[PDB]
Amino acid sequence: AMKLALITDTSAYLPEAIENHEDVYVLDIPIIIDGKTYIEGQNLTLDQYYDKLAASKELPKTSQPSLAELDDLLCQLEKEGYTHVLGLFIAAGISGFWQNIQFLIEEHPNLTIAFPDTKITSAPQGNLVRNALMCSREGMDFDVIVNKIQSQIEKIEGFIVVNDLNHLVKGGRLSNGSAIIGNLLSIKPVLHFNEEGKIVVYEKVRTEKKALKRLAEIVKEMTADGEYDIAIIHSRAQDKAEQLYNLLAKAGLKDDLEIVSFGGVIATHLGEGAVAFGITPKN
Ligand SMILES: CCCCCCCC/C=C/CCCCCCCC(=O)O
Repeated sequence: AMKLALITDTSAYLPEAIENHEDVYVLDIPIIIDGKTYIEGQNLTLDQYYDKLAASKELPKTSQPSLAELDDLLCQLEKEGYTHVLGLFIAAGISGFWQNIQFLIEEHPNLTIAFPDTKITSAPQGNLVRNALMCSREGMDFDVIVNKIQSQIEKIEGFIVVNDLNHLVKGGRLSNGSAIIGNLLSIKPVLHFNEEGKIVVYEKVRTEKKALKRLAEIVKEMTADGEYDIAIIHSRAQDKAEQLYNLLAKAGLKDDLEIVSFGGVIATHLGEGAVAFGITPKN
């Protein structure tokens, strides 16, 4: 008789149906401005965020969610009667949170716990949570769910075109960024997540027009092997997303296509004006 909890962080973009689910727990990710404002939804709205972004002369940072909060949540779940836990957090390659939480599995021996590296964030992450839920709701064993999710983690893809690369380079989530930045400044590169879940340059594309067109072509390639939920995601780049939406509408892919926003967590590392897509296998 499994009672399974789902833990994630606020970088995951959660489907509408899964939002307020009673087995879903969401850890907060702090943003650090001048030390000024800190947690979206408590202490900082998205509009205040962008206002604070424009006005600072230093870049914002983020920090890992609290190890102590996870620790205390795990203990709370154990006494709330949960038997298994699946933790689906932000990519290991863009935050050491995944590596940092691993010891916690040994510290709570009264639960069966899996923290697989999602290698993604935003909407694919949220889709994983949702997927694991329907799997649970389908009577599937913990190892099998974990299994299905790991193989799903393998088909997920995340491609990005940013407006300005400083956020990615100086924030440090673009790999080898300070060595390659001089080459990318005059152009509009297409970026993606690695096999290790790192952000690397997929392709040098010279113009923004061709960049977006190239994104639509990439979606068509990536989704050729099955049925995918597709998300266009932007940080105040409405027009770039509607454009890509139309490119994908034309290509025949309108049906599982949704436009969603980034929060301050990812805006911090991507900058404003960013556009991306993420795909996730259908459950
Ligand atoms: C479809 C996927 C597109 C989304 C691209 C997301 C890239 C942005 C990267 C986010 C990094 C935020 C990490 C928060 C933890 C802080 C880690 C630290 O400084 O100690």
